[PDB]
Amino acid sequence: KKKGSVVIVGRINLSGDTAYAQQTRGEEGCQETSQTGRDKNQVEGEVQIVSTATQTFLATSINGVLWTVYHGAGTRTIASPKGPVTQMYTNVDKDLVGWQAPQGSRSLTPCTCGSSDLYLVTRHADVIPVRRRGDSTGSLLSPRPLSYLKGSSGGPLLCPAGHAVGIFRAAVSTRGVAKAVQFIPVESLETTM
Ligand SMILES: CC[C@@H]1C[C@]1(NC(=O)[C@@H]1C[C@@H]2CN1C(=O)[C@H](C(C)(C)C)NC(=O)OCC(C)(C)CCCCc1cccc3c1CN(C3)C(=O)O2)C(=O)NS(=O)(=O)C1CC1
Ligand SMILES: [Zn+2]
Repeated sequence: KKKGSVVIVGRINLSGDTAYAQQTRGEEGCQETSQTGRDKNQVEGEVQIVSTATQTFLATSINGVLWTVYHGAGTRTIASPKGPVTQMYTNVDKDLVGWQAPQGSRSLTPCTCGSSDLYLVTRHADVIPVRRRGDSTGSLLSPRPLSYLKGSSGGPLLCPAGHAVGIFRAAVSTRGVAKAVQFIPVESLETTM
């Protein structure tokens, strides 16, 4: 047996004045696309909603690279119009993986603002205010149950300008309440690159 490819099943629309999620592919289609690695669907935007046979999470475009977490993706190839695409970046120590950004997608610019007022984008297209607390952490202004954040790993942390500050990695949870988030800083990405 072989593991399937990661498959783009949707995206987070941040184009207009309203953030909302869009599904671009259903479950049977996903199942098939994962097996073949052949995905002919048009890709749009910065924030992709992705899937394996077993898990669903997010993937983010930064500097022409579609980024996600190792815990979600493993070493899996990504489904594309011309077949499975091998990872160009793999880092288990950082819970980080990357593939060449798919044609049609748009990439976010790495932040150079040195600013601590951030915004987390969830799988549900919720825009969550986060205050930066260190190189890798940030507190939620309004804490949420873990449930609310689940499946958002691989999504972005944005600055007020819209620059990418980082990739959501793990939640800081106490007795099911998430008071903070842990992320992969964009500098780590730039370094990997
Ligand atoms: C539910 C929303 C969570 C965002 C999310 N991530 C996770 O679920 C990750 C996956 C796993 C656990 N975890 C946690 O968030 C846990 C938690 C809440 C489950 C209890 N937090 C924790 O241990 O904090 C503790 C903390 C000290 C802050 C960790 C810092 C170091 C973190 C770290 C550094 C380097 C490597 C690795 C890690 C952590 N890491 C590998 C790893 O494999 O973590 C997700 O949404 N996942 S998902 O559902 O989309 C999945 C399908 C893809
Ligand atoms: Zn910025």
